[PDB]
Amino acid sequence: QLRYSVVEESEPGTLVGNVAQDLGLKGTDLLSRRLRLGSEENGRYFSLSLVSGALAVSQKIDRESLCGASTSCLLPVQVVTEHPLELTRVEVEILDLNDNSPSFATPDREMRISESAAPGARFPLDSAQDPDVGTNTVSFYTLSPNSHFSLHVKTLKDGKLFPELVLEQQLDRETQARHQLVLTAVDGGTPARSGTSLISVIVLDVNDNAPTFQSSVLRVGLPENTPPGTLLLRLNATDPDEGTNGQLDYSFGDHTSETVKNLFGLDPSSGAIHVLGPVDFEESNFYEIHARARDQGQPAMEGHCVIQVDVGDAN
Ligand SMILES: *[C@@H]1O[C@H](CO[C@@H]2O[C@@H](C)[C@@H](O)[C@@H](O)[C@@H]2O)[C@@H](O)[C@H](O)[C@H]1NC(C)=O
Ligand SMILES: *[C@H]1O[C@H](CO)[C@@H](O)[C@H](O)[C@@H]1O
Ligand SMILES: *[C@H]1O[C@H](CO)[C@@H](O)[C@H](O)[C@@H]1O
Ligand SMILES: [Ca+2]
Ligand SMILES: [Ca+2]
Ligand SMILES: [Ca+2]
Ligand SMILES: [Ca+2]
Ligand SMILES: [Ca+2]
Ligand SMILES: [Ca+2]
Repeated sequence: QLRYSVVEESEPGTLVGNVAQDLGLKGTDLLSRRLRLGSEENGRYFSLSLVSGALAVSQKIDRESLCGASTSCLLPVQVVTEHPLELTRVEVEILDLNDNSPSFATPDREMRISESAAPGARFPLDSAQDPDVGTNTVSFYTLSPNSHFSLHVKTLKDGKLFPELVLEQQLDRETQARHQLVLTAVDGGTPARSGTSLISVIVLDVNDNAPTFQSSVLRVGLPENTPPGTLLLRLNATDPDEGTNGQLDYSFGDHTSETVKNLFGLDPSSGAIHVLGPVDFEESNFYEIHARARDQGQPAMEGHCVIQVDVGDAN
């Protein structure tokens, strides 16, 4: 019947539509025919003047309150005019305004990702919300430039955007334990409104590193008269991993001969190797020990060292 429109959040007293003019009532006709609104509920947001005959906004209207996420917001009101008693249907469309900014559940987020995460891995992200309708809702996401992660936004059945991180490079806790990203949600308004979420990616430690000796090959020389308990040398292996993954225990190689095992002995903790038995040039001029540092992780890693022992002559 009658169709008018008014912009959301417009200040009260804002003209909506000249009902009297569109109905043919002039001056006295407004009082004589008693120009009214349907009920008390009708005049909650609107007001119809007996003087001007103009329908205007009574209370500040929020489209997010009335229609929520509906595409079209139609507010029906009845205009009653007597002599003859006739009712008129008036449909006032509340035009959406871009007054809402994209919002996140939390301003800062922490994400814990395993160091062994293979590239191509996808991690979902908390989407942003924007109660506006049409293009005035969330339009796109942007991820701050970084070296390991990428942004992938997928369109859903609801028409809602679903953002997710994509791993581009192998993470390494031993270089940087933390990454910081800025996820920005932007709507499609002019000017565009936006909201941010700060993501802190914590790289969880994985036993991906094996112990390493200070020297891959070591060569020492000891006199033939060296008594038992004499300090040959102390091993120095290091592990960059965290916790039990970074602690190690020294031991001989699996293929180590019993002669060496009886001659030398190593402390699995300090890595100090001491000579237990007697040494002579007659027996053997050269001994080659295979040192091994085993990781206290899971799975266990291990590093290998080679010690070269040269024995002096008798008499
Ligand atoms: C024990 O070794 C530490 C690490 O040295 C470094 O790591 C080893 C595995 C090799 O890659 C080597 O080239 C590096 O320099 C030393 O920082 C530390 O001083 C050493 N402790 C000693 C000598 O008492
Ligand atoms: C989100 O984006 C809008 C438009 O790009 C900016 O105006 C705002 O400051 C925030 O960075
Ligand atoms: C994105 O930027 C906003 C300011 O616009 C911060 O409040 C937020 O914590 C995030 O860093
Ligand atoms: Ca609003
Ligand atoms: Ca709105
Ligand atoms: Ca908006
Ligand atoms: Ca690593
Ligand atoms: Ca590691
Ligand atoms: Ca390790």
